[PDB]
Amino acid sequence: SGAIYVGNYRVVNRHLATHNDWANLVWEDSSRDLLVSSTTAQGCDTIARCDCQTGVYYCSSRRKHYPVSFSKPSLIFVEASEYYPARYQSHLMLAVGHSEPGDCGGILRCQHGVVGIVSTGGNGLVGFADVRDLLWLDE
Ligand SMILES: NC(=O)[C@H]1CCC(=O)N(Cc2ccccc2-c2cccnc2)C1
Ligand SMILES: [Zn+2]
Repeated sequence: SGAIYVGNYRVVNRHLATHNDWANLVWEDSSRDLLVSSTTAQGCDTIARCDCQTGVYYCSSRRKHYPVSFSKPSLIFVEASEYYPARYQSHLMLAVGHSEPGDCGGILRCQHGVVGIVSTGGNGLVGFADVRDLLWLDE
């Protein structure tokens, strides 16, 4: 689990969104595994606006942060799970590292801020849904 809080927005994995996230929906993209809902409290996370390919992510299944190199956001084939059939997920970044389904929502950060959240894994890889292109999150 996990979310990003910036201004009056809450960014979560679309497959983990609650009834309240859907009742206050701002934007959702199944191909990205992202959903953004509105909040009454002001969030103060900082989103990165950069093209970094190195950062640190939180891994709940190890209670640890790990430094990783990751690929730029791209269209990657993701095996079926109970939430989606097998499909291509867009704006996804991969790194070599540990990830389990319950790790989804863990933040990846670079020196400029939040880069994205854990969204895929298995086979010794960890996949992050990018948020750096969502410039409206800051306005
Ligand atoms: N964005 C998505 O389509 C996700 C929906 C929910 C979901 O469980 N996954 C698979 C997954 C996520 C995180 C860590 C590991 C795995 C996983 C484990 C075992 C073998 N393959 C994948 C994909
Ligand atoms: Zn950066």
